[PDB]
Amino acid sequence: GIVLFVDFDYFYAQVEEVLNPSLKGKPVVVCVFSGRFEDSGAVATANYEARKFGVKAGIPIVEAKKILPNAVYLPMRKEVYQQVSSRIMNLLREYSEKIEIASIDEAYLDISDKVRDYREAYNLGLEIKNKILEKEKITVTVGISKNKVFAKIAADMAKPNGIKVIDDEEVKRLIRELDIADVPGIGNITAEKLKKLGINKLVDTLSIEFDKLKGMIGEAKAKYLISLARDEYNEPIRTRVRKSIGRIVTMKRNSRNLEEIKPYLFRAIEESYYKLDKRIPKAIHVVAVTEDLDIVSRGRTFPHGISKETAYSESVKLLQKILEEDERKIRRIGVRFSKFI
DNA sequence: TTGGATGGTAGCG
DNA sequence: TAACGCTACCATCCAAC
Ligand SMILES: Cc1cn([C@H]2C[C@H](O)[C@@H](COP(=O)(O)OP(=O)(O)OP(=O)(O)O)O2)c(=O)[nH]c1=O
Ligand SMILES: *Nc1ccc2c(c1)Cc1ccccc1-2
Ligand SMILES: [Ca+2]
Ligand SMILES: [Ca+2]
Ligand SMILES: [Ca+2]
Repeated sequence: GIVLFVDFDYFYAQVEEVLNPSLKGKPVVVCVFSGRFEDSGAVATANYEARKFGVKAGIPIVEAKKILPNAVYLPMRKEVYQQVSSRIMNLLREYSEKIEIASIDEAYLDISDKVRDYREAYNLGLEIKNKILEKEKITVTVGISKNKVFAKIAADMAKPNGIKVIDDEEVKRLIRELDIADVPGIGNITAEKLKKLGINKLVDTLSIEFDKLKGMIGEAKAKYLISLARDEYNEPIRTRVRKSIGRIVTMKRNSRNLEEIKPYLFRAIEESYYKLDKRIPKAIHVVAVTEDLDIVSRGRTFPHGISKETAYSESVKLLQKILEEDERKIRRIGVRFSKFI
């Protein structure tokens, strides 16, 4: 098994640098402005120059400006980045039929049948890198290993503009030495739970009672980690199929007034159905985020597809359920469609 | 006894 | 002050039997 993973470098900010080369080598921050007030919202990403000052994905814009006033702050232009991504993903298709688009800027290629060994794999990764740079002026990082997880870890190690093979011997080192927090799928919550069991490395999972690990992190995560630690993870590269399409918005003022919330809702519905394009959903979920940032959702599943017109009145009822079942005011309202025909 | 629907949690792009 | 889009999983719980 040989897996090649491509991960585009500081993607949104890098596109902005291609579009405006005067930006290169200076801090750039790409921002999701929420509408509420001036500079309200969060950072989507930033180039490496900006990151040296602590500006990264997810922090409040106002906060980024306290540590880095000097940078270029740009609004996130999602459609534009998606156009570049779509073009890159079509280039990568030329290297293997077995490809899994993981996100806007990640793809896994199964090249087990295209190359004989890691040496040939490395050469392919360089060809891929060079072709993307020539055709799109975009640098990417390539990770190569025996399965998807270690391929992704290899890319993390070589970021930005890198290429790294993690061979059989280094897989063994990583099982022994990689902080378990650095394994894909392990965030703060799981990592903290792991520390309480004395688990700091993948290898620590081998010598714990399976039922004890399961009771702390659940069956799926327990099985995942043990499989990796046993050097047995071998999940196939497969075509991802979109399962849900949804849209969420921050309202100008927090509200409990149905007639005030409704236009925001209807807007999210129109935006979702537009993206759905020929796909027909059998389920609808409305989500509200209250003043104190709690999340509430109400949904309904039908035995048949939901027309755009039906989605309107169905979403209203779901919002009314939330408003009857939660007395707090609402700050954000969203809708999502799923269970496609 | 069991299995889709339900709403929530965790991770992450 | 704290975006927003998506997958996977988890507990729980009610109607089929
Ligand atoms: C992590 C993250 C990414 N994104 C978007 C912007 C990123 O450019 C894009 C890809 O995410 P990443 O691959 O996580 O980040 P990146 O490409 O900007 O930086 P890196 O060099 O470290 O790989 O997804 C968000 O909108 N919100 C987020 O919280
Ligand atoms: N980004 C994003 C957009 C819409 C929705 C979420 C995330 C979660 C959720 C839950 C229910 C309805 C809509 C959404
Ligand atoms: Ca990236
Ligand atoms: Ca990525
Ligand atoms: Ca982590």
